[PDB]
Amino acid sequence: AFQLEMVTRETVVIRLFGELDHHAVEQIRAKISTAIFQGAVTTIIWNFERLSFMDSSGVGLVLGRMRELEAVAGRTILLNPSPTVRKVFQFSGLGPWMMDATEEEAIDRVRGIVN
Repeated sequence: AFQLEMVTRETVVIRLFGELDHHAVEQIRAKISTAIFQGAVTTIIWNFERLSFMDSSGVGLVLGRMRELEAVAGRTILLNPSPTVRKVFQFSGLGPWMMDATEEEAIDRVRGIVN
């Protein structure tokens, strides 16, 4: 399961629970790609706290959104991966986007503390 929540007009949090199946991957892709192209989403905070398993389809979902964000000066954070999920990201080359923090901290820090 997943939760999509616009915190600001430009920042969305995507909360994942359990495992993603193809229906969920396609709904996320559809909704979030539209939000980037015909909206103003420029930051995605993926909260993996409750995701128990991630496979190549999940990785591809994340990276396809990274390509969309590249056209709008966007940013991605992979928040709170579990040990197993963290391993999949590291093996896949996505380790550099990982963060262990609260959702509030991640949003405050995404492009550096605002001041």
